[PDB]
Amino acid sequence: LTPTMMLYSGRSQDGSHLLKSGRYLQQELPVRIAHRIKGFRSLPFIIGCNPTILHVHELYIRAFQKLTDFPPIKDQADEAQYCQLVRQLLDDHKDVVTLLAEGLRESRKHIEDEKLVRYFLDKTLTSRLGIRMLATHHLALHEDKPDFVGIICTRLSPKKIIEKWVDFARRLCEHKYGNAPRVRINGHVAARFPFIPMPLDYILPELLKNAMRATMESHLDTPYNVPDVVITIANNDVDLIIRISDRGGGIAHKDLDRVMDYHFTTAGFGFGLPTSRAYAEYLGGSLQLQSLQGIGTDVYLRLRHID
Amino acid sequence: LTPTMMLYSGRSQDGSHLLKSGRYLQQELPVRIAHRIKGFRSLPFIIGCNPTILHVHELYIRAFQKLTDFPPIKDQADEAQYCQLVRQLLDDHKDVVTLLAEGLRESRKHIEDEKLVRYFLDKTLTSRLGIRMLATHHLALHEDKPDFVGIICTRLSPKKIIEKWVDFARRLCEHKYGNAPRVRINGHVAARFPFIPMPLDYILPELLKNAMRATMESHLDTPYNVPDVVITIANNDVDLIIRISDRGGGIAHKDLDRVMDYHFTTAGFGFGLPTSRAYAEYLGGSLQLQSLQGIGTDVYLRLRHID
Ligand SMILES: Nc1ncnc2c1ncn2[C@@H]1O[C@H](COP(=O)(O)OP(=O)(O)NP(=O)(O)O)[C@@H](O)[C@H]1O
Ligand SMILES: Nc1ncnc2c1ncn2[C@@H]1O[C@H](COP(=O)(O)OP(=O)(O)NP(=O)(O)O)[C@@H](O)[C@H]1O
Ligand SMILES: O=C(O)[C@@H](Cl)Cc1ccccc1
Ligand SMILES: O=C(O)[C@@H](Cl)Cc1ccccc1
Ligand SMILES: [K+]
Ligand SMILES: [K+]
Ligand SMILES: [Mg+2]
Ligand SMILES: [Mg+2]
Repeated sequence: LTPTMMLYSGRSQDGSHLLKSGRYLQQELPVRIAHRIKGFRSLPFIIGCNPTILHVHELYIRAFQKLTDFPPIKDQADEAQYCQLVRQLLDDHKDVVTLLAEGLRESRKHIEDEKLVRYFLDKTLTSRLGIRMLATHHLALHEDKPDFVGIICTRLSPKKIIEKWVDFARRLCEHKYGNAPRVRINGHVAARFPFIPMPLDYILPELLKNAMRATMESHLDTPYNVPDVVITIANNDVDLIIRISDRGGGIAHKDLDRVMDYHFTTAGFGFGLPTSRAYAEYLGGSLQLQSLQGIGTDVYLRLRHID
Repeated sequence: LTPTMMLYSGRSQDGSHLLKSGRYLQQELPVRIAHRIKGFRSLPFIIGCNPTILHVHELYIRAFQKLTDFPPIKDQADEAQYCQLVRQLLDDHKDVVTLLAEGLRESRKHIEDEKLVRYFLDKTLTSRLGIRMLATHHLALHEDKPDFVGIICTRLSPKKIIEKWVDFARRLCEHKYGNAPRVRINGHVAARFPFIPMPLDYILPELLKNAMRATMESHLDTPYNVPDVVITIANNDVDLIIRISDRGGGIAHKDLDRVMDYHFTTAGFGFGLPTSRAYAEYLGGSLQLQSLQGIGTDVYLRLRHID
């Protein structure tokens, strides 16, 4: 399970579990989308009038209409068509973070309660993650993948998923700078346990891109020889901790109280850190920074295990 | 300068700076000791009645009496005798932390506001540190040491002072376990800057003893081969950061919210962490912990530079 939301682990050769899951989504999705729409309705007028914000507001209204127009699921044929709707919505909404980032960029500067936008984005993006997790889990229940129950991996290796995003981040970095730091991984490198990959897929590349950028920009004279990024995995009975340590110079004292703000960037829209922290906390984890100004930064991602 | 307190850097071949410093102490010390006595008077009755607490309470009353009985300093002869008094008090009060630790151990368990004892100890021990710093600075103004203005070092090497306490902590550890982790020091190893050693002399051995203990107790099967403790020095224009990282297994989740409490220990009286944090914060710095349960702990000491 996740916040106020359960990921069904059920199984059935008759397929009765798919119907129960689908009926659950049918009950749950319209209510959560309605909460998002209320979020839009309460946005400060001048922000809500932004055409890009209006577009996203309308997307959610359409989603609500489609979800509520769909008849109650009674058989596999109904459930099958519901999945088509769910797939369409997942796709129609895939650029929502980007659209909100852009819609909010300028319009936020008007109102003076800066807490409002942070609150709306935390609430909106985490609810969205939860919705996409539930929806994707349902679809995945149809899949035949070993080591997976829906989107839940029954034996996830933290080292493997980290290496996947390391390779991705390294490619982006090389394309921009001509090279990328090597990454070393230490600690509980052989750990395997049940876990939902999706949050890691969102968070890890954000933290890795940050570490690599900082490392390259502080070693412009020696791009062919930069300090490794060092990742430590700690696996205990309560949580999984992933520490990502770089020698990229640290986060400056003058920037320290701003790096967690949406739209703050020293370079994207400056979303990597605030979104990653909102997601971690939404799931009962946390994201903490330790800056060693002049040396580097340690970032600690903590995510709870599955009970 | 330090909190509401200035360490005089003055100089004079006539020695007029010693008189000005001494008169400053004469003004300042009785007032601060009076505040400590008020602290004792406000302690919960049942704690204040403890014979060891009463003994310390009386020590401070005697100090106040001696300080206020001393006539106004007018010449070098007066100043010279005042230093004798200051030396006597520094010596008479050298075991105060220990006496308070013991006096408070049981008696604190009676009252239910646990915040009270923490507050009294933070306030009492930091004020005491400040007093001992001011007093020792004054005495040291008579000394002829190169690279020192009183207790202020004009070119302190963080690496050197760390190595001094490493050797000390390693000896204690070897005596208890038969071996000690090696310590590596990296980062700004060649840094030198004006700094007051005294807080580092209090804090560093406390953090090093913790790291070494944890390392030895988690490697009982291989005491002859344990993970190094790794210390990173970061020196910037705002602060000095010293990170002490061990592979001693971490601080358990169940203990995490208690390790900063006076008297909490899994083994002294459990004072190393709460005192070290109070001292750091008293000076405008901080002490932060990052636990990787199952792996180790990172401890970050931050102390502000001298303006
Ligand atoms: N490991 C790091 N070292 C140094 N600076 C960092 C580090 N991580 C983040 N920062 C700084 O923190 C700022 C904000 O980070 P972030 O929220 O991820 O947005 P961004 O990287 O600038 N753009 P985005 O692609 O949206 O994530 C960065 O722009 C940097 O100035
Ligand atoms: N680096 C560490 N790794 C694991 N546990 C630690 C570490 N540092 C502190 N602790 C734990 O934190 C507790 C409290 O620390 P502390 O305040 O320094 O008191 P103490 O070491 O037990 N006794 P004292 O000699 O008075 O300092 C310890 O007893 C340990 O259980
Ligand atoms: O904004 C999104 O990505 C989500 Cl909330 C769109 C969606 C709604 C309902 C079901 C699946 C996806
Ligand atoms: O408790 C202490 O160590 C200090 Cl406050 C005693 C003292 C008082 C005054 C001057 C010097 C030392
Ligand atoms: K940001
Ligand atoms: K303690
Ligand atoms: Mg980023
Ligand atoms: Mg200790």
